[PDB]
Formats: sequence, C-alpha cells, structure tokens
Amino acid sequence: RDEAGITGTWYNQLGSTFIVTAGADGALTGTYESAVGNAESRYVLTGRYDSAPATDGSGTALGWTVAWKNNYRNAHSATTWSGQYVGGAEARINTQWLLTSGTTEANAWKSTLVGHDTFTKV
Amino acid sequence: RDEAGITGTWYNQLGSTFIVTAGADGALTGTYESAVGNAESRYVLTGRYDSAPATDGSGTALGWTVAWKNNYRNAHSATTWSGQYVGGAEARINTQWLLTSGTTEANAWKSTLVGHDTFTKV
Amino acid sequence: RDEAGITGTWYNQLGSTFIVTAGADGALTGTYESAVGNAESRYVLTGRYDSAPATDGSGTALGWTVAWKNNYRNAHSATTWSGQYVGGAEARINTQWLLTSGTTEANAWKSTLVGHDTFTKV
Amino acid sequence: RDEAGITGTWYNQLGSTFIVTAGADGALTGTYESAVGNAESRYVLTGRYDSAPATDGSGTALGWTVAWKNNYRNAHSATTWSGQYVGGAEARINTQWLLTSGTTEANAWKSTLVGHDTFTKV
Ligand SMILES: [Cu+2]
Ligand SMILES: [Cu+2]
Ligand SMILES: [Cu+2]
Ligand SMILES: [Cu+2]
Repeated sequence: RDEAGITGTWYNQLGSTFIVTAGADGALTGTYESAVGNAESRYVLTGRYDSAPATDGSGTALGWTVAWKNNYRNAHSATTWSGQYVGGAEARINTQWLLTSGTTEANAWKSTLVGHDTFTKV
Repeated sequence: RDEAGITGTWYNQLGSTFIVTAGADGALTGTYESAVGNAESRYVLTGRYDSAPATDGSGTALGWTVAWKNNYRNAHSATTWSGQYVGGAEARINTQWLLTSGTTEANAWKSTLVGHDTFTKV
Repeated sequence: RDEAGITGTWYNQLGSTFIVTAGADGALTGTYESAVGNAESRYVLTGRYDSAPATDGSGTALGWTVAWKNNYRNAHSATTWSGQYVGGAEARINTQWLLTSGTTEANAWKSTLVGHDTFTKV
Repeated sequence: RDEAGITGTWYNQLGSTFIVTAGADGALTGTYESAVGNAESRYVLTGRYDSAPATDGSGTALGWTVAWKNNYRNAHSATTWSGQYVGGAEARINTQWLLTSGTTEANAWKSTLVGHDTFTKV
C-alpha cells in the first residue's frame, strides 16, 4: 500500500500540478491544474489505484480523470491518465493519457489526443 | 446536461457491463464488470463528465477509471476510458482506453495496452 | 502468407481508400486517400507485415505510414496505422492509428491524435 | 528539408538503435534493433516524413513501421512509431508507438501496446 506515497502534490514536465488523496480502499480524489491548454485554476479529479500491489518490485497501477469544466471555463473535454506509481528516492508517477473533446459525429475521428506525463514530487 | 442520459446500465462489444450514476456536478460513480481478462464480478469505478456540454450537436466528454482489485481478484492494473456520450435514438458512449499494469522498470515498455470500446444501452 | 489476401483495395468506416501491394518479403507499398481532414487525392504509403504468421487462427500483424504531403497539399503531419489483417469470408484489417503533426515545442503536448480504423474489401 | 538531419543512427531510452536514410521525396528506409522484447539483430523498417516542413519552428512529422520478422525470429507483431524530428544542438525524434501482435479474435482486445520513445544522436 502506497496510500501515503501517493497522497500529496505532484508536478509534471509541463509544469502542471496534481494534488491527490489516496484512500485505504483504492480511491483517488483531488484537484488538477494544467499549465497548458484551455484551462484555468483547479479542476476536480477522481480515480482509482491498486491498494495492494505486487511485492516483487513492480509499480502500483492507477488512473484518474479530469473533465475540463470548473467555475471559470468549460473546454468540453476530459482527460484520463493511466499509469503507475514507482516509489523510492526519486518517486514518480509515469502515465499515458487520452484527452477526448466533445465533437460532432463528422469530427469524431479528430476527437482524441494522446500523450504521456511524468509526475514527480519536486 | 446528460445526467439522465448517462445514468444507467451500458454494454460494450465484448459483453462487458458498465453501471453508472452521473451527478449534477460532473461526478461518475458505479461498477464495471469485464467479460474478458483477469477479472471477476464487479469493480468500483469513478470518473467525470462535462455536465454543461456544447449545444451544437457535439457529444459530451467523459472518462472513468477502474483499478482491477476487488474482493475476488487483484490483476495489478488499471484501465481508463476516455470518450464521449452521444444521445438520441441509438445512444452510445464511444471510448478509447489505456490499461496499465504495474511492472518492474525493465518491463515498463510493455506496461500499457490501448483499445477502443463502444457502449450501448441494449 | 497473406500476400494475396492483403494486396488490393480497402475501404474504412470514414470512406477512405487504401490501395496496397504486399511483397513476398514483408513489404507494403501503395497509396492512401482520406475522406476527411487536410488531405486531397492520393498520398504515398509504405509499411511492413508479418509474411509468415502463426497458423493457430491468429491475425497477421502489419503497419503502415502516410506523410500528408503530396503535390496538392502539405498538412505537416504523418499517420501510422498498426493492426492486424484477419482473412476469411468477411476479411478485415483492424487498426489503431497515431497522427502526429509537426508543432513547436510549446504545443508538443497536443501534437498527436489517436483513433481506430476498420478496413474492409467492400 | 531535414533529409540530412534525419539520415543516420539514432538511439532511444531503452538502448535500441534505429538506422535510417531519408530520401528527397519523403521516404524513410533502414533497420531497427530493439534492446527489449522478442527481438534479435536487425529488422527492416520503412516509413515517411514531411520533406517540406513549416519554417515557423515546428518539428518535422514522420513515422515508420517494423514487422518483427527477420531471419532469426518472428514475434508475429508490428510496431509503428509516429512522431516528430526536432533539429538543433540536441536533435531528437520524439515518438509515440503502437505495437500490435497477431491474435485470435477472442484476444484482439489485448493485441495492442502503446508507448513513447525518444531518440537522440548520442
Ligand atoms: Cu499478486
Ligand atoms: Cu461552450
Ligand atoms: Cu510462430
Ligand atoms: Cu505550410
């Protein structure tokens, strides 16, 4: 259990900030603030993590979602990050993400961005 | 707002079942049961959707996560679906997904599956 | 060997047309014409397929690339499809694709679209 | 035109080696040697790049495929990398990739890995 290891403030390579609490059950709750895109201030996030990971040196699987609507803006989109938490001196969350925008059916083919973010504690 | 449209029971092309409640705020909560993979019975899911979508015929962006741990099994993995809800006579949720397994750092390159699921009400 | 099975004209769900020749060695060569996006007429494609697939009912792995420059337009982008050919009465090529646009380093986070195309012979 | 800039030997974060020639037309040809996975020695690659990129500081879009069959092994799979070449003192090719294995239709849902490689000249 990486409940303690996960909980806190994380920063990615874009300068975005992810603030999360991990629950004993597997819950992830918090806020996300993106340094890029059609976004301002904090957005709610929710997700899940493996609260009983393998003890063989494997990372801890997790994922979370942000819908990009808050009281300032609505970018009609949602991002999900899927990845793993790796503990130890340089702890990291290594993710890949899918950002889907709401589109008309004609534009559905261009609805979804894919990328990768790495989060660190500093 | 597709709070009503989203809430309920959905089925994908694999025969999996997604049961979800959409909150007025943008919350998604429920359970997922996969017809395939290292999975049995129901797993908690959480996510977010755009509760005030565009009124121009665009779909409604949403995403959710499942960590594949429940009281029966732990597959040390999490899937996130990112996609859009499209309302109307044949309502659908069209998604793409990332399934990340916890791995050692040597195997991180093969940690993540990608696919696409389409959910319908029947 | 699906050299014969692959070679020919294929159509996806968007109305795009893929014309390909499979070589005995594993080469794929041909042209692609997209029904959507910043594209007109035919673009060169090249790729590779597994010329000696498993005989256990598995599909045949393959992939190809298109850079979206031809004598009519240059959309400063490339798509790669990665997937599998499935032979038999309803033959199909089931793919997932990554479309990367050239961007400045500030916009690199939004450089890459992901989607899925299914190609059929009719 | 980055024909000169692209052509040569590149190394990624896994220790794999990509040797490529860029043609004036947009062709990419060469060999790939993976440091990981079910692979040994060199495999043919082919692909395409944007031979007339934007002059606004944007990267150069490109992609290539490897089918993982050579005279030593056949891993019944193909990878496509899609990304961009960024020139200058630290030149890089930043990619995302899809690795599809041939599978039975029952296992198609787990056919495709996704990841990201960064290639440098040293
Ligand atoms: Cu275990
Ligand atoms: Cu709006
Ligand atoms: Cu074999
Ligand atoms: Cu231009």
